Amino acid sequence: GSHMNPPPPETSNPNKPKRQTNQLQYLLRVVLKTLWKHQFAWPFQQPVDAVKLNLPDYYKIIKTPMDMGTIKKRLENNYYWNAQECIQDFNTMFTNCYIYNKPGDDIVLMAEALEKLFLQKINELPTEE
Ligand SMILES: CC(=O)Nc1ccc(Br)cc1
Repeated sequence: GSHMNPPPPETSNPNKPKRQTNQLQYLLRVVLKTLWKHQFAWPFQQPVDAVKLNLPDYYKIIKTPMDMGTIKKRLENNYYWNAQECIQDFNTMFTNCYIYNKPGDDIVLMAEALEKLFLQKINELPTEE
């Protein structure tokens, strides 16, 4: 893509420690799966392309971008050590949306729908075994 967009967040790095946990499996099989197929998921399924969207200030405002395409790759390629790292990525994605956009904007109502589902599923994150 455009040189004016930053590289996406890291999804592969042999130096980073990684482990499978039952909680991370739940985050893939339940949480990501639930959110990915929601009617309002599509704006969140890949990094923001600030050039295509004509948002030249996006990556000036949002210095820790995150999206569900990145999270999906991190889960499927076993990038994480623990569930907290992945939950933080989802929280970062929502908070970026809420910081960049006006309350009540369509993109914010879409994010809020996904976050409500997220919260319900994370309240049920299984005990680590
Ligand atoms: C994820 C996100 O904020 N995307 C986005 C989409 C459209 C506009 Br307009 C602003 C931002």
